[PDB]
Amino acid sequence: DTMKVINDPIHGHIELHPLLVRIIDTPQFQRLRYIKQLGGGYYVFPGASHNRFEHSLGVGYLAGCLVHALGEKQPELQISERDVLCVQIAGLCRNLGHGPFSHMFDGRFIPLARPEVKWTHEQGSVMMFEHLINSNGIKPVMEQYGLIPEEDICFIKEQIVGPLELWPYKGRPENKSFLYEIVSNKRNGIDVDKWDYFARDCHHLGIQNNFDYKRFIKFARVCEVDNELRICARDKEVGNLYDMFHTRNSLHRRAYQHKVGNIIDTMITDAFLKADDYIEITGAGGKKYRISTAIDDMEAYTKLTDNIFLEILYSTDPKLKDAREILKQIEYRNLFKYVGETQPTGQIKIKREDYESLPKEVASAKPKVLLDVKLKAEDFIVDVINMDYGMQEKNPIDHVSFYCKTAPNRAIRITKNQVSQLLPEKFAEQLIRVYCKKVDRKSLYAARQYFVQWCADRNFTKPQDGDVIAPLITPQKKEWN
Amino acid sequence: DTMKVINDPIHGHIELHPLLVRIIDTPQFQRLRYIKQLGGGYYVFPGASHNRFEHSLGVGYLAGCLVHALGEKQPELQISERDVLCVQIAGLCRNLGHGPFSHMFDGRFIPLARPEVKWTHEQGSVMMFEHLINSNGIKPVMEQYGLIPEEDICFIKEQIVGPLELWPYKGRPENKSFLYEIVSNKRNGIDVDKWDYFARDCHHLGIQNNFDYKRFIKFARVCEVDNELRICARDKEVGNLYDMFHTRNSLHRRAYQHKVGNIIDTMITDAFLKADDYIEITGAGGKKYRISTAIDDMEAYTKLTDNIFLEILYSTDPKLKDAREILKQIEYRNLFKYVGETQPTGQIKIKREDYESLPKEVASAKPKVLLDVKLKAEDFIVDVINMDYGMQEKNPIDHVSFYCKTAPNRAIRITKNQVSQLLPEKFAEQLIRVYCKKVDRKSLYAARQYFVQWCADRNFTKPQDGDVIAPLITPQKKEWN
Amino acid sequence: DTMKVINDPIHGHIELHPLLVRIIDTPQFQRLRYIKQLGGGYYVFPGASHNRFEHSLGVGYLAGCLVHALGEKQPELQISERDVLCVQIAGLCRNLGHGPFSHMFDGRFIPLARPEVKWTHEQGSVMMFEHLINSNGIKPVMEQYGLIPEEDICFIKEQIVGPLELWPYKGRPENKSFLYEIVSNKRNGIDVDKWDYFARDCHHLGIQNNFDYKRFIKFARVCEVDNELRICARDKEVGNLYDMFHTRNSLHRRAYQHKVGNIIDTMITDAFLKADDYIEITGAGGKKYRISTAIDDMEAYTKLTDNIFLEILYSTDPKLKDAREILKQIEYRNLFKYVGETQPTGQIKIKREDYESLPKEVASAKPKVLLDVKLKAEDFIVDVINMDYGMQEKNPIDHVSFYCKTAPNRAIRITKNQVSQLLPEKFAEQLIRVYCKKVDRKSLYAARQYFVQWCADRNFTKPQDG
Amino acid sequence: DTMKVINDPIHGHIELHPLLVRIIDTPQFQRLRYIKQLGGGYYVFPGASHNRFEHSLGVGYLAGCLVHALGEKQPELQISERDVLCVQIAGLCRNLGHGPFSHMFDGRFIPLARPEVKWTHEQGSVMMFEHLINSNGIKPVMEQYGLIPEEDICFIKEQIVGPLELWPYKGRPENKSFLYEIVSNKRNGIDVDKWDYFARDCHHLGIQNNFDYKRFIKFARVCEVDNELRICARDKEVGNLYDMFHTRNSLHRRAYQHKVGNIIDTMITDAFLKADDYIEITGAGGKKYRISTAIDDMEAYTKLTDNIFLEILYSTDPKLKDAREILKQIEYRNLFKYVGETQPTGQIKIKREDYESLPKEVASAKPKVLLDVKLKAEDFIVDVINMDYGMQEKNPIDHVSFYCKTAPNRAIRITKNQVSQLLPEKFAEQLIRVYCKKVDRKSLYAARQYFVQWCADRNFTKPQDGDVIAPLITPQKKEWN
Ligand SMILES: Cc1nc(N)c2ncn([C@@H]3O[C@H](COP(=O)(O)OP(=O)(O)OP(=O)(O)O)[C@@H](O)[C@@H]3F)c2n1
Ligand SMILES: Cc1nc(N)c2ncn([C@@H]3O[C@H](COP(=O)(O)OP(=O)(O)OP(=O)(O)O)[C@@H](O)[C@@H]3F)c2n1
Ligand SMILES: Cc1nc(N)c2ncn([C@@H]3O[C@H](COP(=O)(O)OP(=O)(O)OP(=O)(O)O)[C@@H](O)[C@@H]3F)c2n1
Ligand SMILES: Cc1nc(N)c2ncn([C@@H]3O[C@H](COP(=O)(O)OP(=O)(O)OP(=O)(O)O)[C@@H](O)[C@@H]3F)c2n1
Ligand code: NA
Ligand code: NA
Ligand code: NA
Ligand code: NA
Ligand code: NA
Ligand code: NA
Ligand code: NA
Ligand code: NA
Ligand code: NA
Ligand code: NA
Ligand code: NA
Repeated sequence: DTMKVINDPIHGHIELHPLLVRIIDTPQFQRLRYIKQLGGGYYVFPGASHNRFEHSLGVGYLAGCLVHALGEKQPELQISERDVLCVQIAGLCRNLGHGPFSHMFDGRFIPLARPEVKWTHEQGSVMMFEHLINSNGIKPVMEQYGLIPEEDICFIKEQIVGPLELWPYKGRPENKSFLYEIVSNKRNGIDVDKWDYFARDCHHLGIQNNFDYKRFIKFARVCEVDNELRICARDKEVGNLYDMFHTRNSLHRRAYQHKVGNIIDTMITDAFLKADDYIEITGAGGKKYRISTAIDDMEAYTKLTDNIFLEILYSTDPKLKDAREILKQIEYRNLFKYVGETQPTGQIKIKREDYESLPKEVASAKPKVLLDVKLKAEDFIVDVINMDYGMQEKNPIDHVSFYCKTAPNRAIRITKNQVSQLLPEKFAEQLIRVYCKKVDRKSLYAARQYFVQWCADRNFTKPQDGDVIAPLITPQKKEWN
Repeated sequence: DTMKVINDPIHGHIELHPLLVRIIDTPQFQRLRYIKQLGGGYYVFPGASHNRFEHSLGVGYLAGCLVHALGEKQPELQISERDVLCVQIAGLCRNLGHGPFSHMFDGRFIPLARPEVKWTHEQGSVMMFEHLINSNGIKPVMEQYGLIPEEDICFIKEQIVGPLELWPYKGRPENKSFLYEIVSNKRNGIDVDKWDYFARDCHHLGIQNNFDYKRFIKFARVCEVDNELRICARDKEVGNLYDMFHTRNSLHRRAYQHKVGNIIDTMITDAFLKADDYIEITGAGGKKYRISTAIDDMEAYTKLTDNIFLEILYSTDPKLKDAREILKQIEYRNLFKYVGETQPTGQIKIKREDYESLPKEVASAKPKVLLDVKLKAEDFIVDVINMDYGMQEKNPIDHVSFYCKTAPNRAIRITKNQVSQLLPEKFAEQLIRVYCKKVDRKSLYAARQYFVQWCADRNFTKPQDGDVIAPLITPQKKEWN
Repeated sequence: DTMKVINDPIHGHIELHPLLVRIIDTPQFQRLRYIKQLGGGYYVFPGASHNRFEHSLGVGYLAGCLVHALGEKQPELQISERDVLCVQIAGLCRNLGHGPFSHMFDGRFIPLARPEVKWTHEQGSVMMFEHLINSNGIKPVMEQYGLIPEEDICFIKEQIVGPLELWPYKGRPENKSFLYEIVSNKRNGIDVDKWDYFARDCHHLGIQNNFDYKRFIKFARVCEVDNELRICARDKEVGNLYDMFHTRNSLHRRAYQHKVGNIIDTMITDAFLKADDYIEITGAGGKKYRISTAIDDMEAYTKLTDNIFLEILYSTDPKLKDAREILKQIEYRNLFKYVGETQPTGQIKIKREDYESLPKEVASAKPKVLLDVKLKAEDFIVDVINMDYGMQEKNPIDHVSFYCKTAPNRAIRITKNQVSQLLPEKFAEQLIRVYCKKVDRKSLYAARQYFVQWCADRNFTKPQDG
Repeated sequence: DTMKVINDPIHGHIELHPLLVRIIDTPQFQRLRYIKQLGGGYYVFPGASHNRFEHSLGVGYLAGCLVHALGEKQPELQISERDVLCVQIAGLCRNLGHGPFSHMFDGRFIPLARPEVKWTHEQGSVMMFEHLINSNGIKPVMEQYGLIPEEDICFIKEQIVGPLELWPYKGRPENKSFLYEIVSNKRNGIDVDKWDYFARDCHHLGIQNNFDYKRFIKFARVCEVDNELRICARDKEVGNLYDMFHTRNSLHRRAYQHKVGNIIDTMITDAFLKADDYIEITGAGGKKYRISTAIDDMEAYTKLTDNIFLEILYSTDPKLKDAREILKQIEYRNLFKYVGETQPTGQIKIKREDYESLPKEVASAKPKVLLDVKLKAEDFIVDVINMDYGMQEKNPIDHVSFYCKTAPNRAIRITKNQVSQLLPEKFAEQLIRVYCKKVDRKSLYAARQYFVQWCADRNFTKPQDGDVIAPLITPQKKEWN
């Protein structure tokens, strides 16, 4: 058990402490080799073959970089080797809870399969970390390297999911508050997890990363702000932070919310739903779970990866025929067809509980156009996407503190108007995409007229292509011209 | 004279037609090897050693890529080899008019040295091109390769500077209107010149380029818009175009308007002004010109490059002592000191004719603080920066036309609200930076009080570090807290 | 059916003709999404998650770039749109025959599972291409776009596997000879397939690519050489070609033959062998095949991918326990243990047909040392690695033709001595690595003594680390 | 001062200690902004605009990286902050002695202008460092930061040039021997200076770097070898070190010895020689120096940069006409024409004293061919290039020591045959290029016949194009087949 050096295409030669190596070399961690970072995105961007495993190594790496840099510049913070290891472990382990095709699983499949349960990848990561520790005898190894497992396990979990229940954390005291801002920053979202995915996703997607995390690290300091020690940025770096969030939004627009990538995730989800009654996953004590219930038993969940897609695709069981056929149609590129995109106007914000009513609404629209085919609710898919700066309607830069060159330990606030008038006025929006499951030319024509009529009825924005797809519907709305 | 291959670190292996090689291998073109692309920026970003020469090769290259792509996808446009060569030549030659330290010359020095003249690098490029053609016997070579010099020289100049002044161009007819949108796009600023400098400046600065010009080319088409053939983008590329302009603005913020780079350009300009009566540049017929009059004689201007800085720095003439001393202080990094930055609020805009009144205004401010030193007008520099999307207050994307996949010959418009609510609400602003020529601690303290008081008096934005630099001044303004 | 644009991180925005899209959007092609390019290498280089699919797109792309460039510079070659499409198709389809974990399958598993059969990924690619065409109704689509399936299918297969057996090809005549040097260059190995994998593997591994393929394309021309039209390089580029091969050898040394990646491929192969009676793959007419017999039915082979590893790993059947346990030990990083390395001396080379006798040989060695444990044949792995410039002992640059700037239609040869005295004197060598499946300290000690004795018996080089 | 951050395109965000900033901000250091790293190479590779300044920053950076890494892993070496600063200063300052166009100056111009003197850039760097320190009051600043100038200046100079006259060094004792292997490694050439130029030259040239220096650092240790502490590599790195030298040789072949770049350096050298009697450079006490004598006065040398090229090019003095005309012909790309390349056969180098006899020999060749025009010795340029692995005929890897991970304190040797049979058999060779100053087609034809005949007469290798350029001459030589 000495340190290992690993060559990563993003970060280069990265050192892994032997405790980290012990954690990595387990079935619970290695599982992440079989879960694509971007899920259905690979079916649009063929470079995006990268998995959650290598992203996890990068996050643990960068978590160590930031905590080491803070400690080197400010010995007065009393950051210990124990603290550094705990932060690196949380960075390494904060992706353990992801399921097949990453956000497809927690974002689309579980909400539909198990609408009563409240599952997040964060909670999954806590449960899987616990399973990893207990199944692999990691506690005596933590101890060997100076950790105190009771307190430090708690600290690691809290970094992943937040307070496990006035300073709300139990794993560390307030004087180490800043340590909770490294791995998953619940105050403003500025964390090393974003820095790794920006660089790594860009490298694989073939889109170029404009955020410089190493610069950020160089300019980062810990300061007291309203009685608490926070990571603060240099004042003049504020434009770079606005640009960090702009980068995140552009990656979502270009890649993660690609309209075809989304429909592929939707089809895969549909296949998994049709397969869920028939695939069995053996868990603890030989008990049997489903795709949708493996989340209840970490032994079963350990065996739940992107393999499920191929188990379905390669199946011969007649009960899996309908699931298998959806996947086959993905392979033939016989996809549900994209009809268009619109946005709500104003403060209007469509809620998750209304999502199911939307396809009916589209099908109930009455376009004043000559139509052969008539479409029903079940022929439409309506995908609602929330785009924001990570704090719903809030500006995350209002939740950052800065320091000046003349007083580096003295935290200040910077308002948006002190920065630029070219910045966003709003920090959250919704995109609404409509697709049609009938793919012939007459059905697509019809779907376009229902869609643009529905936009007009709901006072949503004019589709970008609306004059071309629905020339007889767009003139009715004077707000559109 | 066959086709020559050149290896460029941005574009790779580029082919140059023999006519282009003939144009490049002249003193008028080769001059651009001695003019830094980013001028004083090298003194802040040590990677930014690149010159106007290699940028020009890249612009010529990309101009050819775009015109070739358009011709290949749309044979009906009747783009000829002659058209391709003329576009490549304009792309190659549109930087011929730059002077020492590029934007320092036309942006700072000429306005101060020759306030009566209206000089632009574009006009310079036309004059230098004409000089290059006539001095090197290029016309019979244009002819050899199928160009018609009268029409084609006119066409090339018009691409560079616009109409030489109802269709206002003489070099080509309206059926080739789109050709004028390649090299210098006066309609919306989307041109190949930006594409080269984004990539090349980023390469040298150590900042990563987020705009994909090759994608843009792939999706570009020519469509009829209001009776004219224009280059149009695919509808779904609109976000990428908003991002192109965001990229340009971020490069200005991080690099081109760096507060120290600007003060260095200011000092160099001051040295050139103090040198201008004494440096001689020999032009046509042995006539002598000054730095400020070389623009009147292309033979003298051919010899006016960044060398002027070293001629001053290395001089022994006592008449050049004052100019030389400024440059010496740059080498010792004894720079004028940055006092702070502010912005006017709203649509309020300081104009070029007011620039000279500003240091007097700062010096006339009456901070209610005990001050040891008192400062005069001549102790202050006030640098006003216009940041915009290239069309003053206008949104350039309102001046782009798009096409849809279902009707690729049908041009449409797309409004900002049809795209995203996270986009800029304004497309222009001004930054005001103040510096002090006296660099001792008491003078800098005093300068900061005058500055912040002036900001408060004029209702400009609170300096980002205002509470730290001027804690007794910031409390007066309740909007600042 | 218009052109599609696809964004690749290596090549950028690549255009795909609609016929190519039709070929790509099949189960036979899409399968390649589930086969890692570098197999076991991912378990050493965590960036090496890339699959054969994206590599195939890149090869099709570069095949089109080269044939287009040649056509543009030399209209006299009469390269047609039909020729361009056929070259792009061969480039796209020359990886169809790869099996689970790529070289693990054809290099390690099939030789052990089916020692009587003579399988290559090239032959596999031809069989899978034919399966793809016939199962998906591609022929009437080729016709719609002006291809002639009889001649063109033949031409595509020949680009992949060589003559299907005087000009030995049937798909094109000798006046289009040069077209056969693009996708898989059997004359000297300079082909677009290498160019894509250098760039793509380097991108994923985190090692930087030395070779400039775009330069090569720019300087490539077709010239008559001994009555045949061949792709020739500019004379001045000869150093760059020696460097192309050096690049290939460095990628093998650093990555593809990494000693840990190799032992992982060896363990996976061992798990597949132990699983082979129990994993079932359904083929044509509902017939069932094994991992080792899926190659006998393309419908079954279509469903044979890296998934097999997870099917084994996630299995609960006691019949699969031994296979499953090997894969489990990979996850715990409990690997078969490296014992040592040696080389034959001179041009001496151990041949593929002797590979299976080698572990028995090591186990039969009689070291004159005090040895506690005794080991059997099945406890040893002996991995023979051929490092060469792609033509066994030959210098591939002796099989390249060049042209000079003063006579661009005149092909010449360039010898090694005309280039540099710093070049390799030899173009092939063999490395022999030995590992032990018993990993305790006494067994490893013993394995080392048998190994060094075997080296002495065979007159191999003295192992390092005495 | 505090710590300054500089953004470098190769290394990213680099920290400079304030003592380093004081050294950099001097006329003697800033001078390196005006000296191209690759000289005439820019006239072939337009990306190669980079100067000695930014390379020096990178070398100082990497010198600090390596010495820091060694100290962190091996506290027993007693590397002090003082040692780290001294190593960084030597790294920073080891390019101070370069002259106009870098290797053109010490490699071509000084040998011809001052054949009696033995000038090297290393000696120049020592003299310039001394001048920098004394002219800028650096000693009291060294002292402020804990350095001891007497010992430490000596140490810095010794790192640059080697022993200034049994352990031969005075700046540090034998127990810090390894510190002399960082900046300029005279034992085997493995130093940080190569690592910076590999990366930086590749970035600018547009050729990709295949050497990973960060990996090397990770695997580097100090071990005792034959009673001395040396930097040693892990055993596994041996292949990578052979490849590092292969990389260096390939960069020389592709770029630094480009046949056209070399002829351009030759023409510039010729221009400088013709200018040398007439250009004046003012040195200490107003004394005047020439281009060839500025090396004798550091105050004059401080003002001797690439500017000399433009001073000549822009001159009007009739005495400079002949120099100026050569430079003008470079601008028109009227270059001496490349005739061909050959190599000597067998073992003994052609020596420098025979170089002058070579053009005569070529002109005296008697090709048995009909030739109308006849050429003289002075129409030929013969450029002899020594290509090697940095230790003449020796294999530098025979001078590296390695360690195995289970015995990291035991240094061993690894022989070529223990690595691969595919490695070079020889480590040094000569390339001979011939050019003709007469550029018409009949003269070039003739030059080619003389050249190939001369190759045959001297038993040199067959030119690659020999059968095409000289079809009547190549049949005579049975060794050519
Ligand atoms: C850039 C580069 N170049 C190499 N020559 C090279 N050799 C191995 N790697 C990569 O380094 C990482 C460490 O592999 P490495 O081979 O250095 O270490 P090992 O653990 O196999 O050997 P040992 O030190 O235990 O004896 C791995 O991600 C990958 F192999 C390399 N990466
Ligand atoms: C990446 C790379 N690799 C090379 N081996 C290499 N050799 C030359 N270059 C670069 O190519 C460009 C063309 O140089 P090249 O040497 O091909 O042109 P030349 O004019 O010297 O030869 P010729 O055709 O007239 O006989 C130039 O920018 C630079 F030399 C290279 N770039
Ligand atoms: C660098 C870059 N930037 C983007 N904004 C961007 N958007 C899509 N891509 C990528 O281009 C490729 C084409 O995607 P694209 O979105 O252009 O094609 P589509 O088939 O969805 O649209 P349509 O023309 O059929 O309406 C794909 O590999 C990936 F989606 C992008 N790549
Ligand atoms: C990648 C990147 N992004 C930036 N936003 C950015 N701003 C400055 N730089 C670059 O960092 C380096 C340091 O610039 P910086 O502006 O941090 O230093 P300063 O000396 O002007 O500020 P202060 O600390 O004295 O107030 C320099 O090489 C260049 F300006 C940037 N580089
Ligand atoms: Na920052
Ligand atoms: Na910014
Ligand atoms: Na224009
Ligand atoms: Na100059
Ligand atoms: Na056939
Ligand atoms: Na072939
Ligand atoms: Na079948
Ligand atoms: Na699977
Ligand atoms: Na290259
Ligand atoms: Na190394
Ligand atoms: Na190597």
